[PDB]
Amino acid sequence: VVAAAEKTKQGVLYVGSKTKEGVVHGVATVAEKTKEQVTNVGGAVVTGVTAVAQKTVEGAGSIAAATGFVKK
Amino acid sequence: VVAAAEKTKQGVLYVGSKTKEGVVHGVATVAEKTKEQVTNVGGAVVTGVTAVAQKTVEGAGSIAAATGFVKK
Amino acid sequence: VVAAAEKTKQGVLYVGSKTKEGVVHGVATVAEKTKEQVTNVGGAVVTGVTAVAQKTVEGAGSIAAATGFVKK
Amino acid sequence: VVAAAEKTKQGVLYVGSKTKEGVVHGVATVAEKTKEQVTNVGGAVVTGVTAVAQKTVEGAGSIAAATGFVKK
Amino acid sequence: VVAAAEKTKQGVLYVGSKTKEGVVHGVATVAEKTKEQVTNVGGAVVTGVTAVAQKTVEGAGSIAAATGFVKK
Amino acid sequence: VVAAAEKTKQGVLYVGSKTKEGVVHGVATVAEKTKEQVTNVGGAVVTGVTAVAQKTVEGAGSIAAATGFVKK
Amino acid sequence: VVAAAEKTKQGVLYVGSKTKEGVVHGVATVAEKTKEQVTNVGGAVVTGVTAVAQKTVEGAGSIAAATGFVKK
Amino acid sequence: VVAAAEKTKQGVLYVGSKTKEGVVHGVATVAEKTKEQVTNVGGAVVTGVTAVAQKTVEGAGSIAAATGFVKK
Amino acid sequence: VVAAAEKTKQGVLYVGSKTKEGVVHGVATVAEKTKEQVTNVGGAVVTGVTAVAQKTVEGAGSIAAATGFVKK
Amino acid sequence: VVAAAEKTKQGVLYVGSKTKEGVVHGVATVAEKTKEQVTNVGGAVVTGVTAVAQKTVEGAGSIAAATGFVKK
Amino acid sequence: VVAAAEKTKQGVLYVGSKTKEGVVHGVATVAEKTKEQVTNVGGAVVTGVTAVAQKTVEGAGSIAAATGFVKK
Amino acid sequence: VVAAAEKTKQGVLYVGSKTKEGVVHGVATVAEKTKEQVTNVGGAVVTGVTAVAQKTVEGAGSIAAATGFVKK
Repeated sequence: VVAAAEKTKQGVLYVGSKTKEGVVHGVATVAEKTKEQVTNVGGAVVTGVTAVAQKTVEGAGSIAAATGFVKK
Repeated sequence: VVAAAEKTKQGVLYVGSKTKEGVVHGVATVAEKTKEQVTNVGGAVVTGVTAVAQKTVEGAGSIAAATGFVKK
Repeated sequence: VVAAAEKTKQGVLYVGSKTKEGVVHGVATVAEKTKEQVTNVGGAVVTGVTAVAQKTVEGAGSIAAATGFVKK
Repeated sequence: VVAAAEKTKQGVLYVGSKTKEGVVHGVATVAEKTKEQVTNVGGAVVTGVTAVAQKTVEGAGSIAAATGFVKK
Repeated sequence: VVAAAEKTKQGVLYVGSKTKEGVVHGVATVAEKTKEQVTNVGGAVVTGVTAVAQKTVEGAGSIAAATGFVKK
Repeated sequence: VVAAAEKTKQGVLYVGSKTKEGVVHGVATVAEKTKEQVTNVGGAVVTGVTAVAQKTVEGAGSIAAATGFVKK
Repeated sequence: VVAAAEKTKQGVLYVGSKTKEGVVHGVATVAEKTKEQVTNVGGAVVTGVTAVAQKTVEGAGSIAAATGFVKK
Repeated sequence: VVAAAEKTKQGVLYVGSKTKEGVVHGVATVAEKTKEQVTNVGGAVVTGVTAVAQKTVEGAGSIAAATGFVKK
Repeated sequence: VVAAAEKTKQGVLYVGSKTKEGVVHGVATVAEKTKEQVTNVGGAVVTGVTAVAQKTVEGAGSIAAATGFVKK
Repeated sequence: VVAAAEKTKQGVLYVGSKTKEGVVHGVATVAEKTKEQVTNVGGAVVTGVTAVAQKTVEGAGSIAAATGFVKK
Repeated sequence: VVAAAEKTKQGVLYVGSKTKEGVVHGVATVAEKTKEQVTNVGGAVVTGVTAVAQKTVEGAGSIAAATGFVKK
Repeated sequence: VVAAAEKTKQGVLYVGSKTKEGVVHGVATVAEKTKEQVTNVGGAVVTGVTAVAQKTVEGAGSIAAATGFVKK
């Protein structure tokens, strides 16, 4: 999971949301009468009503992420 | 999972949303009377009503992600 | 999970949200009559109503994250 | 989980939220009649109504985070 | 969990929130009739109504965090 | 959990919140009829109604934090 | 408009209404750029969402009503 | 408008209403740029959300009402 | 407008209302740029959310009402 | 407007109201830029949220009311 | 406006109201830039949140009321 | 306006109100830039939050009221 970025040197953005009665669920794990319930999160979870990302990563960025799960 | 980016050197964007009674579900794991319920997330989960990404990655960016699952 | 960023040298952004009766859930782990319930979070969880990220990572940034789970 | 950033040298941002009756839940672990309930958080959890991040990481930043879980 | 940052040398930001009857919950661990209930937090938990971060990390910053959990 | 920062050398920010009847909960551990209830916090927990961080980390900063939990 | 009633001597009732977003208008007189706008009411106007009349006029009742309008 | 009533001598009632967002208007007289706007009421106007009349007029009752309007 | 009543001699009632966001208007006279605006009320106006009348007029009652309007 | 009543001789009532955000207007006379605005009330105006009348007029009652308006 | 009553000889009542944010207006006369604004009241105006009248007029009662208005 | 009453001879009542943020207005006369503003009251005006009248007029009562207005 190696990540790299490099940069060498030598506009109206509008988002509009009009809502009412808005219900949002992200990662949901609903269960009844179980034995093992594991919720492993290691990435990027974004929840909301107006999830807006504007003009991100102007220069160099690295989001190197690694997750794992071992069961024996 | 090797990732790299390099950059060397030598407009109105409009999103409009009008809603009412909006229900959004992302990753859902619904169950009854189980034994093992595992939800492993290691990537990128975006939930919402207006999920807007504008003019992202202007320069160099790396989203190198790796996930795994071992069951024995 | 190695991450790196490098940068060498030698616009109105509008988000508007109008809501009422807004219910948002992020990571949810609902259960009844279980034995083991583990919620491991090691990434990035963003919850809200207006989750806005504008003009992030102007220079160099690294979000190298690693998660794990061992069960024996 | 090694992370690094380097930088060498030689605009109105508006977010507006109008709400009423807003209920937000982040990480939730609801259960009844269990034996072991563990909630391990080691990343970044942001909850609210207006979760806004503007012009972050102007220079060099590192958010290297590592989490673990051992069960035997 | 090694993190580093380096920097060498040789705009109105508006957030407005209008609310009423706002209930926010961050990390929640609700249970009944259990045996072991552990809530380990070692990252960064931000809760509120207006969670705003503006122009953070102008220079060099490191948020290297590590968490663990051993059960035998 | 090693962290470091280095820096070598040789704008109106407005947040406004108007609320009424606002209830905020941070880390919550509610239980009934248990045996062991442990709440270990070793990171950074911010609770409030207007949690605002403006222009933080102008120079060099390190928030290296480590947490642990051993159960035998 | 003569009215009379006479009376000489010698059971579950259920109404249930389940609604949401209900708009009711009774007598409406909407106009623009007029000269004379008269609304004469002399009878019986009942407005609502659940207008229920149960087991009315057990004995003797008289609702003798008279209205008039003269224009010269 | 003569009215009379006479009486000589010698059960569960349930109304249930469940609503939300209910707007009720009775007698309305809306106008713009007029000269004479008269609203004469002389009868019986009942407005509400649950306008319920149960077991009215057990004995003798008289609601003799008269209205008038003269314009010259 | 003569009214009379005479009487000579010789049960659970349930109303239940569950509401939220309820707006009720009775007699309304809205105008702009007029000359004469008269609102004459001489009958019976009942406004509310739960306008309930139960078991009224057990004996003898008279609601003889008269209204008038002269314009010359 | 003559009224009379005569009487000669020789049960759980439940009203329940559950509300929130309730706005009630009775007789309203709203105007702009007028010359004569007269509001004559001579009957019976009942305003509220729970306008309840239970078991009224057990014996003899008279509500003889008269109103008038002369304009020359 | 003659009224009379005569009477010759020879039960749980429950009202319950649960509210919050309740605004009630009775007789309202709102105007701007007028010449004559007269509000004549001579009947019976009842305003409130819980306007309850229980078991009124057990014997003999007379509410004979007369109003007038002369304009020349 | 003659009124008379005569009477010759030869039960739990519960009202409960639970409120918060309650605003009540009775007779209101609001104006701007007028010449003559007269408010004549000669009947019966009852304002409050819990306006309760229980078991009134056990014997003989007379509420004979007369009002007038002369304008020349």
